[PDB]
Amino acid sequence: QISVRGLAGVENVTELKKNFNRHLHFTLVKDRNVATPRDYYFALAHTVRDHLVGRWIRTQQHYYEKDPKRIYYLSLEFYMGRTLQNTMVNLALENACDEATYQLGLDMEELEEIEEDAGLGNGGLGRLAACFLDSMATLGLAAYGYGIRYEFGIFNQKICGGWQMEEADDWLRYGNPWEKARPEFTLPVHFYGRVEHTSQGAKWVDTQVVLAMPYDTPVPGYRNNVVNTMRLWSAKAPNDFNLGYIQAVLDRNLAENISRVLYPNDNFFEGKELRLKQEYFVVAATLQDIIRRFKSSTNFDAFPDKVAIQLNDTHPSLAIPELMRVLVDLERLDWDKAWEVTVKTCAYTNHTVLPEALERWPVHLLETLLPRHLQIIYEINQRFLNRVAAAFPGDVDRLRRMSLVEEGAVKRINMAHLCIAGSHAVNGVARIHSEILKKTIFKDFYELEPHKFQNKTNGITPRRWLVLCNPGLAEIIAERIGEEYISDLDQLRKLLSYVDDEAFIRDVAKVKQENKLKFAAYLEREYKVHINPNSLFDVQVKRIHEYKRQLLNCLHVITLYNRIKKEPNKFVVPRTVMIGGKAAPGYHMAKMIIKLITAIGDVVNHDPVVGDRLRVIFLENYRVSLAEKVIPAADLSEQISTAGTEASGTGNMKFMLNGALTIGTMDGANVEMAEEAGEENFFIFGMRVEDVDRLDQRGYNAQEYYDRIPELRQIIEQLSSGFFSPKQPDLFKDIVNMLMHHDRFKVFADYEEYVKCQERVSALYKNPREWTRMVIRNIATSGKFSSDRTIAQYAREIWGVEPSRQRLPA
Amino acid sequence: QISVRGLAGVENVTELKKNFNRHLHFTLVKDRNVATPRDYYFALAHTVRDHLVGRWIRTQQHYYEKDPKRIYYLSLEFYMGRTLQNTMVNLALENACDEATYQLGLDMEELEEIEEDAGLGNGGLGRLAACFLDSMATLGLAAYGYGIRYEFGIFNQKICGGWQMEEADDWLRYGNPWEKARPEFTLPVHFYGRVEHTSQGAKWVDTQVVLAMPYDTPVPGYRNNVVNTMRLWSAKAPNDFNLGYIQAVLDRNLAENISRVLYPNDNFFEGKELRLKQEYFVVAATLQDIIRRFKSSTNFDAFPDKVAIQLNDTHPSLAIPELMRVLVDLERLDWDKAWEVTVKTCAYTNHTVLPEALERWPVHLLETLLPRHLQIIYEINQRFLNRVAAAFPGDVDRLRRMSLVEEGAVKRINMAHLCIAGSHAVNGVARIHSEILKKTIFKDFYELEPHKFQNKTNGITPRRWLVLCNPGLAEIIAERIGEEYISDLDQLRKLLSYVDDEAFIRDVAKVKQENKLKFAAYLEREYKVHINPNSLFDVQVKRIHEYKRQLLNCLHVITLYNRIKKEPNKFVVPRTVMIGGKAAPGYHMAKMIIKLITAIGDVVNHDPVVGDRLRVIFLENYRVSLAEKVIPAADLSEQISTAGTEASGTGNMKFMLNGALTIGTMDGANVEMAEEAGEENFFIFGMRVEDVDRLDQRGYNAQEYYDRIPELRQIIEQLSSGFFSPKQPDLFKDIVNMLMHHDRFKVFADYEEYVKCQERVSALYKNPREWTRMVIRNIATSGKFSSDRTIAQYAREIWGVEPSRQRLPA
Ligand SMILES: O=C(N[C@@H]1O[C@H](CO)[C@@H](O)[C@H](O)[C@H]1O)c1cccc(-c2ccc(F)cc2)c1
Ligand SMILES: O=C(N[C@@H]1O[C@H](CO)[C@@H](O)[C@H](O)[C@H]1O)c1cccc(-c2ccc(F)cc2)c1
Ligand SMILES: *Cc1c(COP(=O)(O)O)cnc(C)c1O
Ligand SMILES: *Cc1c(COP(=O)(O)O)cnc(C)c1O
Repeated sequence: QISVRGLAGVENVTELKKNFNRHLHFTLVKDRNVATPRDYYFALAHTVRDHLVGRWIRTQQHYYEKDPKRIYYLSLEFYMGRTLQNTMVNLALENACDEATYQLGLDMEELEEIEEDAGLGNGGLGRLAACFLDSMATLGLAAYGYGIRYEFGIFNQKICGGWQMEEADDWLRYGNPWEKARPEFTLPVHFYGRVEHTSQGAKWVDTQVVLAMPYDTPVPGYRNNVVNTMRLWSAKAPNDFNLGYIQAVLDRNLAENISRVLYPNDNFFEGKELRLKQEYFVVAATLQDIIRRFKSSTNFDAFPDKVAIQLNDTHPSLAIPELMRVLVDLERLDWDKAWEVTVKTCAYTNHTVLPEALERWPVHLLETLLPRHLQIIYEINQRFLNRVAAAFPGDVDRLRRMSLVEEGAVKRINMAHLCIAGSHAVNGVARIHSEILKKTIFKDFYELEPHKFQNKTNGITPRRWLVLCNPGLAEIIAERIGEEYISDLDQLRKLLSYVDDEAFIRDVAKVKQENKLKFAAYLEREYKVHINPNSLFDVQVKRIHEYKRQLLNCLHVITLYNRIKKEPNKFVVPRTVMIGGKAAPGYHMAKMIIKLITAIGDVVNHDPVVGDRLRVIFLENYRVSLAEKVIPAADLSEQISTAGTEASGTGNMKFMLNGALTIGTMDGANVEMAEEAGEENFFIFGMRVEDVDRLDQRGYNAQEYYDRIPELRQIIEQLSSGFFSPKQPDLFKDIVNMLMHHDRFKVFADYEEYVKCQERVSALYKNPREWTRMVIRNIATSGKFSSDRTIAQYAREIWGVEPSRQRLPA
Repeated sequence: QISVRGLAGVENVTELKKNFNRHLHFTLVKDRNVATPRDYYFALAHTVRDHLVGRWIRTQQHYYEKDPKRIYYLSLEFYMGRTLQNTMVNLALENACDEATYQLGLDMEELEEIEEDAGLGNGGLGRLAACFLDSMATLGLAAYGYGIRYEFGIFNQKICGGWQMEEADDWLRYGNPWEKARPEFTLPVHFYGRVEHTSQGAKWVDTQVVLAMPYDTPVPGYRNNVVNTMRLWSAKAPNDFNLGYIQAVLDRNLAENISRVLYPNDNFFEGKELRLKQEYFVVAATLQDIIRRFKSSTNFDAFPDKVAIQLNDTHPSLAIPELMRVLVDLERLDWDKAWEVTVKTCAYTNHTVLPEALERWPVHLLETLLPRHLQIIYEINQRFLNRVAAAFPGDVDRLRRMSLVEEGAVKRINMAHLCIAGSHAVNGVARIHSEILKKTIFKDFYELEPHKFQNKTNGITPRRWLVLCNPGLAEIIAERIGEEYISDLDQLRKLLSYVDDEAFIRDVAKVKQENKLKFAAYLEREYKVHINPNSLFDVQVKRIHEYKRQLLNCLHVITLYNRIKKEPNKFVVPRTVMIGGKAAPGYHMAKMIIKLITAIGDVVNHDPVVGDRLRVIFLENYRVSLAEKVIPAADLSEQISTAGTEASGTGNMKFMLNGALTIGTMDGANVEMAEEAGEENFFIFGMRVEDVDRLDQRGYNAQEYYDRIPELRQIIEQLSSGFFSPKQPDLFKDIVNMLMHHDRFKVFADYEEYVKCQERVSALYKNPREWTRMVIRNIATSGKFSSDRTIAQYAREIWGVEPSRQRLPA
């Protein structure tokens, strides 16, 4: 059909059809009379998987023969979404598979929709791992993603009476055709026991064994025939586990609970034993697997020339004391040589500055569960504080602040401090975030070892986030500047010479209108609700947090509503406000915000005076595959975090790539995005970081804004009096009370400038041609935000490996 | 190589090799450099499975079009063992697959040995289900086996210090290539709740839902292209199950524990809630599946013309009140019409008379878990006792004895009484067993409805139990009388005209010597122990029970030992005594017997005066695939149950088919076997049933035998004094004390006649030619004990369907 989706050769289409029927018969054991669309999806999935395996075996073989340095990306999260369409894109099979299914009388797009998301993540951090894996395969790096195969990923969100309900994401019920169990590479992981000191050093004994069984999933590179491996561990009891008889067999569940469920508490820390078990489990199994590969090439001096270990936040920080444990206790290296090897191998990526996200594990927990790692941690702390004392003699305060061990009622280990100590490189995820790390929470560590601290501004894969989710945009761009940009996104800059081309302006605007018609239709079919596709699509999709200020969006929405009701016969630019995202199940305030959003919808969407001029939709079950649909259909991207709180953001980048303009604060990658597009092509508003600090020093009094802004007083009176909750008049008193007395994130401080900036958005939207020219200037400067740029920078400045764009042979 | 293993055509061998390499590459994602024997087994298993699926789809389609009456075999047990070699036999692929693997440089026999047993059974009852499934496919019946897919089957037995240790049978760790998950045929099962009475009758409400997900396994018929289905249910929680958040997801295990583990308590009843949940789960899911198939042909008058339900003991007795519940509560039939349908549909097979095996469920359990079935059971009891009262007016004792409800501290439901009431046919499993049912435990039920009670003497499939486990014997028989006997075992009678043929006598004896060399070698390789293959192979393999009298065997062994030590320089026929079987984990006495057997071994096997003249081996982990090895290698089959205790036996039949002679009591099928061979070709000894009753009436005083048999006094003094346990001198006082004071099974009563009969066995073994002629007379009369004869009798006399031997088209 369209050029970027590849050739549909007579021979390819004939083979895909033949192999589809072979899998339907042999693999699914069905004939065409009894087959459901689900059987058809599986037959296609097995057919496309067969094109991966030759390249998978060949790539793994090539790494064995060239023996290149290997990158291990350790994360508790891989937010992969669906695999079928991504696999077709990167193998150039999309047009052939579409033709082949068409000739068998099936619609491929209906089959793609049957695949469950691999929801093995919460949000930004897990999705960055997924984009990175795609980018690492596309740039020919010998990279392994290592995680946990959770039986249940992020919960499915249902709204019930406007309230979030959680149900279990049973993504494996029907099977995962993409994974290959490797029960033969099963490894023991130890917990509890105690430490004996011998003549022969320390020995970890009387431990509980849990088995780690790996599952390999292919990670195809973009059209280069490279297929890397994501290896996810699953917990299995040993066969003598407990071994009256019945209860012993049933009690095997206890050990396998380790790989059972993803913790859904995004950007918040709970010190539960089960989470620490998940952290040690992925680290123990992964490091044995790494060390076994390294020995199949005595001497660990070359370990760091052969191994890079990247730590996705502190979640796998135990990699540091575990590498020390293996190298000292099992391999009998002296401490200093083992430490040299550990530091040169490990690198740490920080993903937040919110203090309630930092991992501080109680000592009593580590003492019970990992008694030897607690010993190794104390030893690291002691030698580290001897370096600080020597660097800054007499500074006893710096010693206390920099300690890996915090004093208090409960002593805790600061896992961030452990990572900085044990890593040759610490990076933030946007330039402003990396600067704050050096100015504030890691100032003391920066002053000791300035050489460690780097920036690696985040990115997104233009494979999933443009070719896959927005083919119409990919094609009109490819008509003008070719296909090379898909693996070299800087080439999009060539589109600036088309900013005054009436044909390109028309095509950009037509793709956007098509994506909006298609998404408007998807809201009717699957969720029975009617939206004007001529309206401006105002979308805020991300996890529900106070720092992301969905409430500031709510305040603007109630303002537009109040202005219409005051002057009903005045023209306004019609809008559909879409807000979506999951709340952490115990995060009460996040749950109230979801309920406020649906409550605003119930008032606004059924006011006849309002008409089709304003709609508020809460988008249910926001996940990767819903992002692929709503982001191509957006006109306005809402990136309105309090300055200094969004480490980077990545949704922001997705929307810039897909032809939305951005209303946002000078926070995270928003700064670099405005810098790349020019500030005149960006709806910047509100406090800068420096303004937030000025407010903190004198004190944030929200009552001042209530007193001075009559429009804002009215909204708080509506919330209080039960305008939006007539049955429970006091349903939102927690929100009012938080906004007036306990707002960490200064929603009122940014209200005036936000509403003013939102007026300028509506103004530009009235002039379609200038709106589309501003969009062209955004798409055309979004090149820097490709995860290929990001990974090439990890590769060169942290890992010491040279990316490659060379095809492997087929 | 040998004729019965089929053709190895140039084309077949070429295709098997090509498809083996396709599965190794595409399915297992390995190349020949990294493949383990386990990968090679899986590639072969997938290659053979591909030959099944055409026939599976075709057979299922044929049943849809012909719409024949359907047989549902309901069992909690299917002791299937390995599938690979059985599949090759019934598809005639064994020689081709052996050639195809040979040409790829692999030994098929080493690959067969990597397959785990499907150990979804304890013993005789579960194995009879497996033989039946093979026989039902071979005789062209439209039959479905329905059970539970247990995650852990019968425990793996390890001996440790001569004691049984149990470990978990994790048979699924590496995957099951034979099964096809059918998540789309998932069905709800209800538990707990309570009963509302409306105008519209009774309603079962506020129930807990557990999902039943079916797994289909093919059951190939012998060379007829018929492939029937064994459907096993697995328990899954619903996705709103429990739905703080984490514990709710972890608490899903509670619901899935239903399909987690096989109860290993053979021939003993424990009234645990979890067992009753397993019983209701298989019945609820199975009956919805049956009723859905029946409606895809309003009127339930034709239900019994379309459905037969066979109950493998009382384990699925709830099928009766469940069919009533569906037909009355959901389909709104009146009670009497629903009961007519239920009785005409259901048939009950009794498998024991030991009172401690009968299921008597406490009423408080059924009241909590299945409140509506308890109501339906009371209603059945009331109407049933009105028939008894009318038949036998005034007989108030008969009313009490025949009640489905037993009085006591705990009221109980007698599930046997429920089955007789609710079934048109009740059968025993051997002629003497069926007679005892009518004379004793069901005398009252026989007198009310004599028409219900039948016999169906048990059988074994000559596919697994001769062609598969003993190819050399199958071939020499086929040289003389052709291949037709494999699906018509009565034809073995033609071998009587070869009883005086020097060539056939030599061939029978040579196969036996070959099987003994091969088995003797298997004891060295896998369990490091040395046995004389010229010795008589005396084997007793079956679950360890007191009624099976392994202790009587022990007493003979200690006697042979004591005779050698008294006259060391006297000739004796050398023997290897092999005893094997599992003890139920809580059955203390069974565990002590295993320990006594190993204790006898430690004394006897290391006495230098004894030499290679006597060996006692305990065969570890007795299971189906070990039976396939040891039964072909046996000379003497030990079937020495107290008369009236072994309902039938089936090991007895296996050994008769494979060229062992039988030392046994007049118990179970032993009677029919001696009747078929002639008593002169059988080592019959001990009390008949009538003798046991004479002893019971006057009282069994074991002290009398101790007083009168000096040889027996000596053994009891050796046991007591610690001759066999020098470290713990009183280790066996429980066994001595049971034998002297509490022996339900009269081990001493049969001792004299057993030792005398064992002398006649040794005498005949000294004359090889006459031993082999007696063996020929056994093999040649073992035809009746084919499960094809058994199933043809269920088919004609219970199910009302005509067996067929016609090929389906390929
Ligand atoms: O998700 C995170 N942080 C986010 O990381 C992305 C990617 O760099 C940034 O774009 C974005 O600005 C930033 O908010 C993030 C950071 C620390 C911890 C956790 C976390 C904690 C407990 C859990 F159970 C699960 C997850 C998540
Ligand atoms: O196995 C049985 N009975 C045996 O059945 C076979 C087949 O008909 C006969 O040959 C043999 O003589 C007879 O002993 C049998 C009979 C009742 C209940 C159970 C049982 C109970 C609880 C469990 F948890 C598991 C199983 C097993
Ligand atoms: C990209 C993405 C995110 C991260 O979005 P932010 O706006 O950076 O928080 C979260 N969830 C999903 C499903 C995503 O695709
Ligand atoms: C046949 C068989 C049995 C039944 O043997 P009995 O001697 O009738 O108790 C038990 N276990 C296995 C493994 C069998 O093959």
